[PDB]
This record gives sequence, C-alpha cells and structure tokens, in this order.
Amino acid sequence: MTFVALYDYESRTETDLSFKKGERLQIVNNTEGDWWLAHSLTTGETGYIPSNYVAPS
Amino acid sequence: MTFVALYDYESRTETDLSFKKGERLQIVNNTEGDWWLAHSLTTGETGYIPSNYVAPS
Repeated sequence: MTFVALYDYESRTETDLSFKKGERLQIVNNTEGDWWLAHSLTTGETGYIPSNYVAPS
Repeated sequence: MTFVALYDYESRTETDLSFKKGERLQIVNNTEGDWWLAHSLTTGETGYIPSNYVAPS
C-alpha cells in the first residue's frame, strides 16, 4: 500500500518521479503493470518494458 | 526467464524499449529493481519509481 523512500532519487526522464529520502509514496494502479529492464533477443535492443504486454515463453 | 511480446509497443521516453508483437525478450537484472507508478503523499507529484529505493511503511 504505502511505502517510504530510503534514498534520494533524481528524475532522468519525463515520466519518472523525483523524491527525497523519507517521502511517503503510494502505488498507483495502471494498465501497463510494473516495468522491467529487458533485452530483445529479436532486435538486440534493450530498455524498460511494461510487464502486462508480455507473457512467459 | 524469457518472455514473448503480446502487443506492439512504441517508446515514449529515451529509456523504454520499442517492440513488436512476437519478439522474444529476456529480463535484465539491475540494481534499481522493477519500476512502479507511484504518487507522493509528501509532494503530490506522480511518476515511476525504482522499487529498490523504497520500503513498506
């Protein structure tokens, strides 16, 4: 439900949240799912993906 | 381990991976953890956060 930031984090893109240690955060439900860092065996490209867009082999 | 893309996805930032339905993807281990959409109760701002930076209340 509710979480506390353990460290400062500075945003690197337009979509991430900057926060300071000690902030209280609540998880937002959304249709994309959690995001995972992934490597495409098909294209060789690498980056974050929305987990609801994929399924186990 | 290995996953298959169920849908096309077009990148929206410099860090996400674009992929087509059918691509084979493998999860990359990294120090940040999975990313979650979160709302800061402290600042009112909202965006994605690295899960390894937070802990349950």
